[PDB]
Amino acid sequence: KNLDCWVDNEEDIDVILKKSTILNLDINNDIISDISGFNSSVITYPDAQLVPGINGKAIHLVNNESSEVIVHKAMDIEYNDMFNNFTVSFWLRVPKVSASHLEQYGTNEYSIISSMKKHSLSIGSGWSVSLKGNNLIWTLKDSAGEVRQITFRDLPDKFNAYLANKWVFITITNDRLSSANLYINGVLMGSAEITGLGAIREDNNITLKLDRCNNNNQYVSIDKFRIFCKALNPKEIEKLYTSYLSITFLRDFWGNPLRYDTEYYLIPVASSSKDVQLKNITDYMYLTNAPSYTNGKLNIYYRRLYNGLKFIIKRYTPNNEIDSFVKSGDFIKLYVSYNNNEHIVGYPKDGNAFNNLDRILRVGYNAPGIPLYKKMEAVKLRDLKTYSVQLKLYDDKNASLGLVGTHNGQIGNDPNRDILIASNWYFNHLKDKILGCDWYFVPTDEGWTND
Ligand SMILES: CC(=O)N[C@H]1[C@H](O[C@@H]2[C@H](O[C@@]3(C(=O)O)C[C@H](O)[C@@H](NC(C)=O)[C@H]([C@H](O)[C@@H](CO)O[C@]4(C(=O)O)C[C@H](O)[C@@H](NC(C)=O)[C@H]([C@H](O)[C@H](O)CO)O4)O3)[C@@H](O)[C@H](O[C@H]3[C@H](O)[C@@H](O)[C@H](OCC[Si](C)(C)C)O[C@@H]3CO)O[C@@H]2CO)O[C@H](CO)[C@H](O)[C@@H]1O[C@@H]1O[C@H](CO)[C@H](O)[C@H](O[C@]2(C(=O)O)C[C@H](O)[C@@H](NC(C)=O)[C@H]([C@H](O)[C@H](O)CO)O2)[C@H]1O
Repeated sequence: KNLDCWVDNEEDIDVILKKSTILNLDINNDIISDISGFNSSVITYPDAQLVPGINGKAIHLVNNESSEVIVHKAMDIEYNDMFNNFTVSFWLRVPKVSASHLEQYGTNEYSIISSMKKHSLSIGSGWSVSLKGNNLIWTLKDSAGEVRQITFRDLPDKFNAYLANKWVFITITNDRLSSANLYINGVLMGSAEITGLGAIREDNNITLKLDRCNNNNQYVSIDKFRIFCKALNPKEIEKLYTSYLSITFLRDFWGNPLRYDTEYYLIPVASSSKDVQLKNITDYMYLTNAPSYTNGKLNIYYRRLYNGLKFIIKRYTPNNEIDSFVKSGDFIKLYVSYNNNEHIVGYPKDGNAFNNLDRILRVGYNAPGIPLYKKMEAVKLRDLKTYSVQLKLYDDKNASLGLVGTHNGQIGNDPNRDILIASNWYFNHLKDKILGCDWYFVPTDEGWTND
């Protein structure tokens, strides 16, 4: 018998998952508690705040001694990790670090989560999760003081990286016979042999807090903090990852829930370096290259954000008391905000259409008495793991005018352009890996500022 816990029946993955869970932090009605089944006190200090999460509110930590969350483990699950296998998982959101902060604070390692033995004059064995610039570190120290680490260096392209302001899922497995393995969003990101380490008792406390960080602006966000009593297999890591990916409220680009009456810049997943722009009022919209920021000495670059048109989302039919969140299947109206005026986005009756099937959207098209088709459904049709959205346009008899996307061509006498359209064409390509109808909604956020 080895180190993974209770073994009986070969059952569902979902069963194994629950039956090997030893701590599980959920947040409900603003209380942070453990729902694993065991009880473990969770003490929330005065300055540990709460923010929009992946499936409810999540824990937010700033850089002062008041911003902390501690779990005292129950006397049942208090040994476990001494010579045993274990797995740690959590969702994490770390803002994008400015080029000044990297110049200044890039070599500064500091803890965010840990459980390491509290001694009279020192600190002993256990584990820690920490960060250093744009690197994510996992650390193990045994009783003899021997150390093994996993250091993951994030991607230089910040529009696509894991440590640059979107929600990402972290999972870390430990097999005291082969290895420590780090995964991000279900994909093995690095590893380390831990054969030869001895005892790893752990402190009776698990501390969530910023420790030894020299930057008083740094902050992180953490959610569903969870511990298993075994080393999870790749299959199980995956079912755990998507179990959180409920479909009901849509998501903006950072992976927070989508909202009505708030400004968003659109970016097509298929060409993430173009922004959307406007020909003229009553006219159409087309794509253009976004300006970029690059800094080879710091090892960083990205397409810049916040240029283009600002879109706003309104309930097709007015609410009554209701939430501000947009669910999938929700029918909305889509406006463009330009020159202190809001113009509706839509398609008219016998308006221009590449090959009479791809209808070219117009912004604020007004006319005598000419039907302007604007009813849209905002849904998630594909690619669960990506914070993207699809828009379906209807006409006045509830027929499909199709999905919002783009098609290349050339109007009047402007130059060739990728122009915005609606067509039922996408409906036959839904299984492609990349597809021109997937869109990102991007709001201004304090965690991403352009250099
Ligand atoms: C314009 C177009 O290609 N597709 C629109 C579509 O068109 C047709 C038609 O093509 C059809 C078709 O899809 O409907 C039908 C046709 O019978 C077949 N041909 C054959 C024999 O298979 C083609 C075929 O499937 C294609 C794909 O188009 O074939 C090749 C090919 O020809 O061999 C494959 C080859 O690798 C390609 N090479 C390239 C360019 O890299 C070529 C190439 O794309 C074209 O050959 C050159 O443009 O395609 O599919 C038309 O061929 C046909 O054309 C008429 C012509 O218009 C007319 O003037 C002519 O008159 C006659 C001669 Si005369 C007057 C001198 C005597 O008659 C010909 C023949 O009839 O017209 C058809 C209907 O009018 O129609 C739909 C309708 O809704 C759309 O408009 C299609 O365009 C797509 O629109 C979308 C939304 O509007 C998107 O923008 C698509 O674009 C992306 C995307 O998914 O977003 C853009 C991405 O960057 C791109 N990434 C890549 C490269 O991977 C993707 C990618 O293409 C796909 O995602 C792969 O899945 O597309 C638009 O494509």
